[PDB]
Amino acid sequence: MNLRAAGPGWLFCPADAPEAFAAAAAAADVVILDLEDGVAEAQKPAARNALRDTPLDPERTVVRINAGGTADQARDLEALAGTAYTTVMLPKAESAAQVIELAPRDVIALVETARGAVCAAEIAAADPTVGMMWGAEDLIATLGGSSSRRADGAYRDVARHVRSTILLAASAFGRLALDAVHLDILDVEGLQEEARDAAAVGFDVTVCIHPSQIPVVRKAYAA
Amino acid sequence: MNLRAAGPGWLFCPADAPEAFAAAAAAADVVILDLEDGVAEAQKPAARNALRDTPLDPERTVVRINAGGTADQARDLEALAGTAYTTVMLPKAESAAQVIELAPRDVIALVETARGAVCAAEIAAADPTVGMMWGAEDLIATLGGSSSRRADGAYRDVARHVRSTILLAASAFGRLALDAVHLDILDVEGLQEEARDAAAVGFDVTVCIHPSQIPVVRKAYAA
Amino acid sequence: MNLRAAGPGWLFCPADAPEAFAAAAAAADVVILDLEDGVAEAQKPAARNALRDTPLDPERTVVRINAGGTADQARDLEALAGTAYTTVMLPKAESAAQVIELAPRDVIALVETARGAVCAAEIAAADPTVGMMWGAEDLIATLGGSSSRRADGAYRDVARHVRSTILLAASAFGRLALDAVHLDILDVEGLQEEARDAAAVGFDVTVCIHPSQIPVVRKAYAA
Repeated sequence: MNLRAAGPGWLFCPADAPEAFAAAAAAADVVILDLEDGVAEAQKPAARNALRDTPLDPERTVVRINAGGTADQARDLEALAGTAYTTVMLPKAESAAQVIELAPRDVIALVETARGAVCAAEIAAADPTVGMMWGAEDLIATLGGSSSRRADGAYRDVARHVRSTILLAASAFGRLALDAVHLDILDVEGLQEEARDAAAVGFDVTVCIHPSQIPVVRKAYAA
Repeated sequence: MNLRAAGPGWLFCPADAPEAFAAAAAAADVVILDLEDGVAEAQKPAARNALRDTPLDPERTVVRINAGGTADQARDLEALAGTAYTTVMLPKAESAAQVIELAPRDVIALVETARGAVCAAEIAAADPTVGMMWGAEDLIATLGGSSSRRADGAYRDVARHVRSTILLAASAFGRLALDAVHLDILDVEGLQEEARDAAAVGFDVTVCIHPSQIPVVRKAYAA
Repeated sequence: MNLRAAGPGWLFCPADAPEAFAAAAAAADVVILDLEDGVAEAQKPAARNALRDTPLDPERTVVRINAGGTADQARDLEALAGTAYTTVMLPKAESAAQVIELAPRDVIALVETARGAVCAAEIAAADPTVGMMWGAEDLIATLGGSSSRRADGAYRDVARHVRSTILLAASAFGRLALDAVHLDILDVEGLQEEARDAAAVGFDVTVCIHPSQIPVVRKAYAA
């Protein structure tokens, strides 16, 4: 894909909702059709069917598959066979090996565990990698914690640490850098603060979970 | 040891004070009998004797030995021979090699120097490692600095950086993560702030230097 | 050089201004004669001549050359041949290989890109390395960002992250650690805040761009 030529506003769309695919594509620069946590276990087969029969522009669409070694990932790659999509997003990305096993597809590695953070440079350097993202929710959950943000709403230090780690790793290897979702959709103030800062430090994209977040991201990245 | 099954409140007890061993054990989830900085040079031989003749439950006791390559460490491992203790804490932990040389004991690596921070993943990955701790005092001292905390009492950035480094390294390799001592014993407000945050981000333990700190730690880690 | 024996106040002096060399040397502990960004492209040949015909004490002078692989660097090393200088500062330092190729000179590696940050330990460990510095301006510029500082004037997180990275890498390998320039010359309050903190955490030097910054740095590092 010409990832950089596409704008900064990327939008998750659960793949079990094909009636929303066209609306997502019109709202966003890039849509991430989601086969992982956006879709309940029981509707994953239906999601994979929707992925096949309701296509989007593959120049502006990536598919978030399931994690390495899972039966779900294998089912996802089978469903992808029947599409035109070239680029996948790998959740819980933890090693170069997990990225390499996805060749010949392009891979956006989503680092959201300690092992992924520790191995970020190796992940970023892997040949299939075209982008790096981070996520604070599963980072804190897999660390054994309870909250990625403190009471005043700022990310805790370990999240801040991982954010910088992934920005540096991505940039060191010439990869797109994607900043984490702002989970509080109606908190447009916080999103604006994050996206302005992301743009300022060289993130290429801020990933969104609701179409209302796209204009705020696009404005933050204006220059 | 079943480290995780033991609670979050660990308590240093200088090994040259056997009259306090039973009181420490009753107050704490785990006692760290200390042969390093808790004990003056001249009383280290007496500490090693106390370690032998005044036993604690080895399921709930770890021994902090002296640093790699020191004559004191060699004397410590000799004294340990006559005990039932299985788990040691290695101060100034700086390489996998320093941990491996302690096999077949289990090792909690205490990272408190730049080299330890830089090599944290290697240390965490070493076969004997069961836990990682950090310390800001000796980190700043060995860096050549003067204060780990700024005037408003917050840790300086390099300390914050090392804290996250060790949390991630420990979690990446499935090790217990131990948060640093709160040196200002009577500052229970600061300890509560640190321990609540530690619990939130996935530390397993907050290490204490005074029995009064244990209830505050236990409450912070409640869930 | 006896780098540590020289004081904490280092001062950039563009090498195309030999009429200022003596004044810089009298004001500063160490002068960095600059052949890179301090000197416009068209005056670099003149700078290299000045470097030759207007000598400073080589015990108290380092030369900032141009980046690895550039034609300018090659011209710089040729000009250096005719001087007594032993120690160079390598901008945009990105690998051990870039440092090693400067042997047998001593090298202060200036990390100011993502790749340099990611490879900081390798850079620090390289045999010619005697010091590590960081720079936030080119870090943010090469990341693709727009501002190293947020609106309240604090460094953004990625800059803070790289600062700690370089401090740790330098200290882990026994190298001098140099803190970044305070670009707002008249902001002596901010410089004092930075230099006091730098001194506190174990930086050896704060690099300056104007002689007025030297007394503030010297006082901050007093103890």
